[PDB]
Amino acid sequence: EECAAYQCNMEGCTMSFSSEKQLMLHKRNICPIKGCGKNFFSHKYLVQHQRVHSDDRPLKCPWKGCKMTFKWAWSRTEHIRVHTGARPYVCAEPDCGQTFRFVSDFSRHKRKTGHS
Ligand SMILES: [Zn+2]
Ligand SMILES: [Zn+2]
Ligand SMILES: [Zn+2]
Ligand SMILES: [Zn+2]
Repeated sequence: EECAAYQCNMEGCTMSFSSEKQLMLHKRNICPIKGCGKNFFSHKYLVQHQRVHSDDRPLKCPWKGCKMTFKWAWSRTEHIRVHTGARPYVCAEPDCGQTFRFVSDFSRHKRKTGHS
């Protein structure tokens, strides 16, 4: 529990450990995952790396029949548009008329072409 766990006091960190030993190793920027052993120059590099080990996708698609899962809410929201058929981003150029499901596709289109 909280009482027994050892919390990290680095700014922005939300990690905790089963022992003071593993907290001390964590403060030396050693990966928390068994068998990895990678060390990092800063605490920011460590936290970013740990995410690569995780296959956790907590957010389930709400569309009945769909078994897809997502790490981030924005990714899930973008995905749901596949089911609804929504194309929110419409090109403003006069003879284009092109639509896009994701903003990154719309941004890529505006960069690739010279469109408003
Ligand atoms: Zn930490
Ligand atoms: Zn690692
Ligand atoms: Zn879905
Ligand atoms: Zn366009």
